Amino acid sequence: SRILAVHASPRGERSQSRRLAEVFLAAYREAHPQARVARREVGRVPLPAVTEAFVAAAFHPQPEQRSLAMQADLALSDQLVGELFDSDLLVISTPMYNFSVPSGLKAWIDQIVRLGVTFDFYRPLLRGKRALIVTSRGGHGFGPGGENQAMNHADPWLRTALGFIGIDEVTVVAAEGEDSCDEAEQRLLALA
Amino acid sequence: SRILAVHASPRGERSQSRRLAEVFLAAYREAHPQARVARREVGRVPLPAVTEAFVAAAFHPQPEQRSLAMQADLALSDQLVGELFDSDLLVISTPMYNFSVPSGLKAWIDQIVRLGVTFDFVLDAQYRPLLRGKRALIVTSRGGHGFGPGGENQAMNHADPWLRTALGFIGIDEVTVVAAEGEESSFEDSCDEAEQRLLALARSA
Ligand SMILES: Cc1cc2nc3c(=O)[nH]c(=O)nc-3n(C[C@H](O)[C@H](O)[C@H](O)COP(=O)(O)O)c2cc1C
Ligand SMILES: Cc1cc2nc3c(=O)[nH]c(=O)nc-3n(C[C@H](O)[C@H](O)[C@H](O)COP(=O)(O)O)c2cc1C
Ligand SMILES: COC1=C(OC)C(=O)C(CC=C(C)C)=C(C)C1=O
Repeated sequence: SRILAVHASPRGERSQSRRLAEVFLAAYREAHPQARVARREVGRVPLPAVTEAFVAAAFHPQPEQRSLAMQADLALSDQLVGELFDSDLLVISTPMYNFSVPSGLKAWIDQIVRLGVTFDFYRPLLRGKRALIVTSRGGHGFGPGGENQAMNHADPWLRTALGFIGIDEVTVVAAEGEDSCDEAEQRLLALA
Repeated sequence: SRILAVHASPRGERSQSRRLAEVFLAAYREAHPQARVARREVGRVPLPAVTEAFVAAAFHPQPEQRSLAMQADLALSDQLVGELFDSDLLVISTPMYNFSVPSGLKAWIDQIVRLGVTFDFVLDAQYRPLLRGKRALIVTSRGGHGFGPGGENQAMNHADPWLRTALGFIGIDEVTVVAAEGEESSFEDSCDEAEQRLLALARSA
């Protein structure tokens, strides 16, 4: 199983979402020694936002006739999509930032949801892929049945976006109160 | 009554959310010649993302003791927050990108939600908003249909509903949403309706 790990926290050593994700990846590597891991940093690296140029090229009515300039505008997107195609398991580590994800992760999603590549018209085009979302939160009760579940626009939105392109087998492991981390940690070891 | 307009679409003349928002601002201008209008571009301008240095600065236990480097890391945030404090009405124009907002608008939000400035907390964490007496108008454009209340795809909409939650957290709980749908394809009717709604809001604000 080939893995694509997308880290969304701008923090490095201090990132809990990053740490917990690495705990899973390490535990998984031991259980599957032949596994490959590709890491795509979107937290500590400023992934470019969608531009009007991107929109013109991505939604170009006839893709084959794109100019070299248009292809250049889509070069990063193609690289990012390719990493996704080449993977079997998608691991996303992300904090909750203002009831959603950090802007860098939104930028990544906006690059890999591509007409005619990951979706068409609406139907998904990705198949046989699973996702694991490892998230960290300062507050409490954003999970299923929580007092503040309706305010959660982070992982539940990722489900929607990922589901739209065909990734419908998604698991979310969440730590709150920043004991919950230990539960998350142990949970992740079992999954690996 | 002072207005802050935040445009989130990367498109210019062809941005429908920008166009509709400008219809409101112009109509408002006609009814209030003395009113001040400030524009903050987050769509055609790449707003910096929250970094680790920003987190270290914004959550510093003794904010008075921040080094000049730390203050530099917060200089943009301080400017963005200030524009908001100076405003009575906030106008956000935004597309729906992949069931949420463009990353640039998310970045703007992440800059203006600030500990001890736009929100605070005490330990008993019990959060408190610090903005008062302000209102917001969200003008949005969508390619598909049914993302509004009662719509078939309502549960998929993580854009304007999410903006409501984030804005409410810092104290802006009076929020109006004007949406146009079917841009991908009727749309002329949706736009005309949104226009009439905005012209009415402008005349009465
Ligand atoms: C800019 C910013 C926004 C945040 N917004 C929320 C939030 O909306 N809800 C919440 O529960 N925690 C919020 N937090 C707290 C973080 O989610 C929490 O500290 C988390 O552990 C960070 O994960 P990390 O260690 O991987 O960086 C926020 C933190 C920052 C820096
Ligand atoms: C990257 C991208 C993602 C989009 N995602 C959605 C979507 O999830 N749902 C939808 O109804 N329309 C979606 N659209 C269509 C836009 O919402 C629509 O074209 C809108 O009018 C753009 O706003 P603007 O005219 O202000 O630029 C998307 C468009 C782009 C370019
Ligand atoms: C920095 O910004 C924010 C936090 O920082 C720690 C939070 O914990 C939270 C969590 C709030 C709840 C209701 C527990 C929010 C919402 C937030 O915006």
